[PDB]
Amino acid sequence: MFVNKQFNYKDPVNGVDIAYIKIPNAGQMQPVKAFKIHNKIWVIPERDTFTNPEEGDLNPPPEAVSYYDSTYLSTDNEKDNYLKGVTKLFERIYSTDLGRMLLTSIVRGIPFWGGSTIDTELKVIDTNCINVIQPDGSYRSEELNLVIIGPSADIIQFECKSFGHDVLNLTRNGYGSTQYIRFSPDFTFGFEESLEVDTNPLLGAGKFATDPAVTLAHELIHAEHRLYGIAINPNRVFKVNTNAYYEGLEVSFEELRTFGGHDAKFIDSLQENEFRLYYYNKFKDVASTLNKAKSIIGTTASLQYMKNVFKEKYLLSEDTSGKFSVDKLKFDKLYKMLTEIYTEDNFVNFFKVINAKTFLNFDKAVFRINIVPDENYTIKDGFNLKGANLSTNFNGQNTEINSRNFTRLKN
Ligand SMILES: [Zn+2]
Repeated sequence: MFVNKQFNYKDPVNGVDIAYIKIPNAGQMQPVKAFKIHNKIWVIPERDTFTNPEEGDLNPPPEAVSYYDSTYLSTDNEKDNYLKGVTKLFERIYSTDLGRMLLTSIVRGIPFWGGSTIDTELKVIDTNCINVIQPDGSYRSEELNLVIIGPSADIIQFECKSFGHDVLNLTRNGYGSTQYIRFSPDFTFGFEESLEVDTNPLLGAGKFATDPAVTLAHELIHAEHRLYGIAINPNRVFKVNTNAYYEGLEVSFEELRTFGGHDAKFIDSLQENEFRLYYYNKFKDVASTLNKAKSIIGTTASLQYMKNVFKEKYLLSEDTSGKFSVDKLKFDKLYKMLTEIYTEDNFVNFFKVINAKTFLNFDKAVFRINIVPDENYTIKDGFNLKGANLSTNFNGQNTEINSRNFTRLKN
């Protein structure tokens, strides 16, 4: 039971799990009503005009596969439906053995306390917190790992972003940072079934719809990489040979890794090893820092407690002297888990749903949906409901047969 509380958008703020909050480096934004659905995880049912200054408007630009609608997610009823949809997709993910593991890793992935210039001092990094406004008007600083928020101007432009430090590369130095996922459970993408020799022939018809749970899981996978600070520099790309009418189509390693399956292998053995050794060295640096720590600032939590928190996050070894170190095989297990086990491909297999076979199989259309009603979608079966006739040949994802659950919007 990932979310052990029924949340309704209109419930009164209580300063604990329902509250008006303020995001870091947000200039001066007005507070926004947010909900804490699980330890370290909040949801803001608002269009994202806070994380980025240059994107503080929901106005359509000169366009370029995108979708715009400045009125989307503007009403309380919409925010309530949004909140319910996100919550439901989390339960769907959490209900699988793979999803339970990923979310556990995410919750244990507290961004590192590496904000001090004094090496014998442990200190938090402010951008890894939110200010929770209380009933009396005061604000409480609270640390969090994950925030799910609505999309910015481009409604279907989902992504995992974070604030970053002046000098440190939090998502790539092993530290990690609070992750903000722009996402919407109100839309999903359509993809065409690649007719292959050995693929089920009884497949309903034309377009199939992506299970929004796979989409969220995909983003949660990026978030896990970023929380453990082992994300691959977005600069590292593979030049995919698409056409002969193209002397080039870049796809980043971070993406190929996240999608997993056959595409992940485009990251050769030399590069894999390179990344693994690099982060292993980075975890060792975290160990040293913890060892040289004698005091903790922003006091409340004890020093040994915070050290334990990170000993647990990085699966560090501790001897009788109380000194931490990185165990090669524990590191390998953790690293493998975060990069090879948690993948969109493995989720598609656990969920047993149809999905694009590779990024190469680019989606075609954008559909409007509503997974909240059980008559439409359930935690256990997605769109492919049991008693229904939709539980056969993925009829539930067939946007022709299950025409009532999908409303074409673009392309
Ligand atoms: Zn991605």
